[PDB]
Amino acid sequence: IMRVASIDIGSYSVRLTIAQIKDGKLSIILERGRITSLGTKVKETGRLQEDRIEETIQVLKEYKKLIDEFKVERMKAVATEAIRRAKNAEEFLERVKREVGLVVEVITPEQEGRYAYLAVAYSLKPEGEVMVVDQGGGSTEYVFGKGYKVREVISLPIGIVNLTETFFKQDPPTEEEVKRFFEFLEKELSKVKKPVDTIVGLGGTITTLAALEYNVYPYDPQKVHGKVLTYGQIKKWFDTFKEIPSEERSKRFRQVEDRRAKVILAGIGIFLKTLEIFEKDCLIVSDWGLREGVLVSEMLKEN
Ligand SMILES: [Cl-]
Repeated sequence: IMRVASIDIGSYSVRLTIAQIKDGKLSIILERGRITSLGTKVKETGRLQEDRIEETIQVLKEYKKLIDEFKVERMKAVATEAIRRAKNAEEFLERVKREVGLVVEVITPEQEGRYAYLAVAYSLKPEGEVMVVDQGGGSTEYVFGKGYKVREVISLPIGIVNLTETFFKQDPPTEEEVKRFFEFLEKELSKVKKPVDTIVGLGGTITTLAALEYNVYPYDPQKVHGKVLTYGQIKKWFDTFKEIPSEERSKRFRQVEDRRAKVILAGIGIFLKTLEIFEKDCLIVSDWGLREGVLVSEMLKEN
């Protein structure tokens, strides 16, 4: 009985995941999430804020204690490329190494994509030529592969927060805004088109869609992981949300968190346009992604 852990340092939250390797199988035994907003003012000041840094470090010390407590044999900590936008990123990483004892790697979208594909290969085993569509954190990675072998990763920086602020100046958006919205996705997605047999979608938007479609509430990974969503099902939710204000979306559908109520429409559009462009009628939904993939990679180095 061995254990592995991963720590994901994002612009919004710091997340810990510990899994156990029992009977030659990976299972999550502990999780923790903490909002520290490390990306605050990085845009206007170009620097990580001292208060955000201090809190993040304190949460990391906490997670390290949990990791040592559970006596984890292998651990890996990663941070989003976004931190690269701060001139004091390296000082922050260095502080984390000395004070917490964690060597954080700022991974590229390509690395992120690989870890996410890894989690899918292990937890779903998609058939034939696979394409993983991971939306979240300000971008959407399109990863191609066969079995555990990743072929290529193509990352597009089309964050839903960015797209919503860019195209939907109104709440809900006007038909023209929506129209301009899709025109952009078509232009960008058409350039990534390739032949694939199985599409797997990852991220908050897609797991929320599955929860909506299959009436899952509260959220339960077991009832969402592996669920199938057709273009029609996804289109139905897109049409339901585009007709009402974000506030109503979260009020009428408990699966939609208020914080996501507004930007989710843009997220749904990404998957919609993706299926259309790649000429596929459906996709499989995965609850596992980056954070779990790091676990799979660490587990593979262990056996
Ligand atoms: Cl995003």
